[PDB]
Amino acid sequence: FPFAFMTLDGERAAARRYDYIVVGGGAAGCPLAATLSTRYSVLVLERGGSPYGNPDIQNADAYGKVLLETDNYTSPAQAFISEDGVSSARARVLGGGTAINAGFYSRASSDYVSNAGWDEGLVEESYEWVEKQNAFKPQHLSPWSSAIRDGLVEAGVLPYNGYTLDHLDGTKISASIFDSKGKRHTAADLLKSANPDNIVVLLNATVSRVLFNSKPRASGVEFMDGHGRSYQVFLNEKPKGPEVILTAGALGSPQLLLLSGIGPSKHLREFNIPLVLDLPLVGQRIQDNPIASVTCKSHHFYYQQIVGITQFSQNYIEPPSIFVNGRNEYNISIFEKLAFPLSRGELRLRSRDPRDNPSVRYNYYSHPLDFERCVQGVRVIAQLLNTPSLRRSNASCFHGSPINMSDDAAMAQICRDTLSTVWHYHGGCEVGYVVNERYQVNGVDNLRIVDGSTYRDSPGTNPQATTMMLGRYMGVKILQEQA
Ligand SMILES: Cc1cc2nc3c(=O)[nH]c(=O)nc-3n(C[C@H](O)[C@H](O)[C@H](O)COP(=O)(O)OP(=O)(O)OC[C@H]3O[C@@H](n4cnc5c(N)ncnc54)[C@H](O)[C@@H]3O)c2cc1C
Ligand SMILES: *[C@@H]1O[C@H](CO)[C@@H](O)[C@H](O)[C@H]1NC(C)=O
Ligand SMILES: *[C@@H]1O[C@H](CO)[C@@H](O)[C@H](O)[C@H]1NC(C)=O
Ligand SMILES: *[C@@H]1O[C@H](CO)[C@@H](O)[C@H](O)[C@H]1NC(C)=O
Ligand SMILES: *[C@@H]1O[C@H](CO)[C@@H](O)[C@H](O)[C@H]1NC(C)=O
Ligand code: NA
Ligand code: NA
Ligand code: NA
Repeated sequence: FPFAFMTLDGERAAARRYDYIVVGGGAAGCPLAATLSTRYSVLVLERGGSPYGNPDIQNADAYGKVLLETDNYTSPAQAFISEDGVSSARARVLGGGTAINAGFYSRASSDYVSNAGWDEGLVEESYEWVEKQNAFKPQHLSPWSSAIRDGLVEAGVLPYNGYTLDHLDGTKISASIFDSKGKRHTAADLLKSANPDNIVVLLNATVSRVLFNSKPRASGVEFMDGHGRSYQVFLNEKPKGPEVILTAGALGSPQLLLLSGIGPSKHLREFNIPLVLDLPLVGQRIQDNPIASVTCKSHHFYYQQIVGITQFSQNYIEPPSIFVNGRNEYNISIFEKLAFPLSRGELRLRSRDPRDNPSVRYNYYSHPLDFERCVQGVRVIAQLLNTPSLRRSNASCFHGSPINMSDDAAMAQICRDTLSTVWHYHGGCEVGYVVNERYQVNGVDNLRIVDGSTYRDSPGTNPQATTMMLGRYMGVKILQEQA
């Protein structure tokens, strides 16, 4: 453990009270807790272990290995499958998704920031604060990246924007949380500027419910340690005073609300959970962004550098590598991601065990506009593969496999046959539905939710930049509302 305030001692952690209890030490949770700790006492409860000293996390070229080695309760990735049949995974380790993701770093658009109603200046400062710790501008493009960039330009995904963090229509190079030595910088590194006298980071602590005082007012949380012991830990008894803040992710935060008795009464009744607040929209309107792709096998890992943002920001073209087998075997893909799907579904409990997955149903391509936009995206992949740049590329493994540029039926077939997540699932505690613009749960005091469960739309081409940013931003806003 590189930070002295990281601990496994749940008894000792729960014997103290805290100004803030942050549930989930992930992409939003780490910078949030670090920021709060500069002035106030903070406990972070993280269900998983430490990312440090784990080669499968530190090494960029191990990206995807963890996804093949999941277990029920302990592994740093936890597999799940949506009710639609689409396999996926979520992090279970300090650092959250940043410990297991493809590392790609790209900011939300100015339109997104405007729609979210965030303060522009603070958003910019908050991104900068994360970037100076965890974001890296590539020194050199791989041969694969060079070909994809050249090809996207030749395919008319314009303008060419060079390297930029910003979300602009056209083709660009962007940053990564992988450094020039191929080492991953997870959100847990954002704990570096925490005040070590004020923060406690308890690992292997699965939070099972928010507790309320005898509007309901949150008073603390209960968590289960790895040894089957559950402990309660409490808040330190127009500024709001102490608060519980959920940063347990798109799946974790709605699940925890439900387990806490905050949700649709009928569903809570089914699981014999005492009602605290009937909040029907908890776990509603959730969404995942589907990809369609072509894939080939390679012995080379090329980390993500390039993204094509198609006209109207409608589809995102990216060319990932992922570990498939132990030089190692990798799958290289070109995907199109549907940027702004209409299709939505719902999250529900499957059990009262706080370690289990909730059920999630995404209704992929239930709205036909989404399926047509998939075909629109695949049309671009087909043009990309036809470019002189892709055809000449010695790095590409696609020389075998053409897509007929003028056969929409065949592209619709690719949409169906390759339907997958790219792990951008979000919603379930949505701003304007479950929380307000200050991330406060509607109808409850001293309870906030600041993570991907709050998003209507996935920010940027890939969301981790905005999620880390938001944790830092809300940290600052909370500090600020104290004068
Ligand atoms: C395989 C994969 C690849 C990805 N690739 C990229 C990419 O290249 N670029 C990009 O921008 N985004 C990428 N993402 C997405 C990005 O990583 C996530 O959207 C982001 O991490 C979400 O942040 P969060 O804080 O909402 O949740 P998380 O980062 O998942 O953090 C939630 C944390 O809460 C913990 N937790 C959950 N429930 C509880 C509980 N009850 N008690 C205690 N702790 C709990 C979890 O263990 C976790 O650490 C990827 C995701 C995955 C899974
Ligand atoms: C995980 O689930 C499987 C079947 O559901 C079972 O074999 C296994 O013992 C479970 N528990 C643990 C702690 O691994
Ligand atoms: C949590 O602790 C239990 C008991 O020590 C252990 O078996 C388990 O692997 C731990 N889980 C994590 C995430 O480290
Ligand atoms: C790798 O790609 C092949 C071909 O599409 C696919 O069948 C396989 O599931 C992929 N493997 C992994 C682990 O992603
Ligand atoms: C995959 O696994 C082993 C090591 O785990 C690797 O050495 C070998 O190339 C692979 N075997 C096949 C053909 O799947
Ligand atoms: Na354009
Ligand atoms: Na759409
Ligand atoms: Na955006």
